[PDB]
Amino acid sequence: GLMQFTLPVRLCKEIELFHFDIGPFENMWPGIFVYMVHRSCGTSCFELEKLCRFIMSVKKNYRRVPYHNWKHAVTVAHCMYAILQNNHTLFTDLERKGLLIACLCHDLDHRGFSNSYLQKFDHPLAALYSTSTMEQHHFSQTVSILQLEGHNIFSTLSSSEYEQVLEIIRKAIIATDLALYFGNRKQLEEMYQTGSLNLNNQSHRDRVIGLMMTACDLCSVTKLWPVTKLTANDIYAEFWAEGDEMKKLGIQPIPMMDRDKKDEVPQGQLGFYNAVAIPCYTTLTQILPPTEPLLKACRDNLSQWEKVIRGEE
Ligand SMILES: CNC(=O)c1c(NC(=O)c2nc(C3CC3)cnc2Nc2cncnc2)cnn1C
Ligand SMILES: [Mg+2]
Ligand SMILES: [Zn+2]
Repeated sequence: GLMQFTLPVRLCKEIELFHFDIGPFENMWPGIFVYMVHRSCGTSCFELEKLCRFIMSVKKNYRRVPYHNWKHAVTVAHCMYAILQNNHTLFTDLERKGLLIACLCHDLDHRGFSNSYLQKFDHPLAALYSTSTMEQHHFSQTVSILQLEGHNIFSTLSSSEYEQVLEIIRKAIIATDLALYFGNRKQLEEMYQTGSLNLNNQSHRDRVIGLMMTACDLCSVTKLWPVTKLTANDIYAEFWAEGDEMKKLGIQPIPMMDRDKKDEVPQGQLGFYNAVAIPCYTTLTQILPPTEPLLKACRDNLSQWEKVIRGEE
């Protein structure tokens, strides 16, 4: 009960900032996650024994892939932590509990391949889940781990609070399917501009939580340039492997995944910042003004890619 997690001074201060990098020491990430749960939720939200067992089972079910790995899970949870801490009063106790767990669990058992590749491969998961294939798998894995003996971190919730939190986590994880982001943000854009956005409307909160999940999921584009640039290598290592696997199915991959077109990466990043990231953090900043630092950091990284193209690096 009286057992706080404490971090070294530098981490204690920087963990509160959106651009925090969780570092190369894997063994500190569980403690960093528990620290965030304690400050974001309370020291009572979860039985520490059960939370610790949950965290270590989640870690075990992330794979050793260059990007969609345990570090990504904790990184995406930290962004959600920073959003929740900068928007104290806007979110329920249930939402703060569910969303940190949703972020930790959102890419469970990722293999480093897109929904498109699963469908073209004719992977069994693509027969079981026609849309948001990996994301329905991720929620399935989350429920599976929650049901391991000693792993139900929600057992102290009432029956209806339990159903509500699993529904928050399900929508949160499904929302990380980028195919759904485009229409979700368009709808949120319309609602904010015509002034119909209403956070007491459950269907509207769902949409806002969805955008928060896209924003946390993409948060590697909101780090200091050296972090963003090195993470970009990790995600391209997965894209190129998928492109290799497309060529093995006798399909020319999209240029994003073709390692023969590495020269086109800088312009491909511009498209991605302009088509996805900048729009995502702009709408998020309009709805949740204290998330502006994510938009500023994202614009800084776009500018750095423009500099790469102009040969200045
Ligand atoms: C829809 N367009 C695209 O997905 C797209 C690209 N996607 C990315 O670069 C990228 N995608 C994602 C999730 C959607 C999988 C996450 N992070 C990404 N980039 C990144 C950069 N630096 C650090 N961390 C991450 C590139 N070119 N294209 C046409
Ligand atoms: Mg995912
Ligand atoms: Zn992710």
